[PDB]
Amino acid sequence: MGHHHHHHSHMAGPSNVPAFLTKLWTLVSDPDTDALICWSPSGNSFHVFDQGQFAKEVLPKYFKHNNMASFVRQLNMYGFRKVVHIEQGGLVKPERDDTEFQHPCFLRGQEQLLENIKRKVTSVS
Repeated sequence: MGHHHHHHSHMAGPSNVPAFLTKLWTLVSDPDTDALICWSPSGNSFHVFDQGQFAKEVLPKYFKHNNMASFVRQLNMYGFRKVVHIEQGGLVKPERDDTEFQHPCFLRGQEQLLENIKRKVTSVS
């Protein structure tokens, strides 16, 4: 049953999700890495904790880099918005960043909407 056909221009159907979002969605869902990246109650977004530690172990584990700015940059091309729920300043609030990336085509039980989340056709779609 050939759903995978050659030359997918701007198509979506047989897992046209880029490798980044494929790792990412499962990363948020993963119980080991849940400590440093966990989904919001709705499942439409995800939070990232300890930017330095996450970038140190989690990023070279799922992705092929340790730099966090690279991870965030991909998401800006995917249309995700950064929302920080920790008011970072002279407060007694926890010693971590709350880094929530939100997207309407990113749901916790919708892998087929990750290939509706596109970066560009001039590279991997």
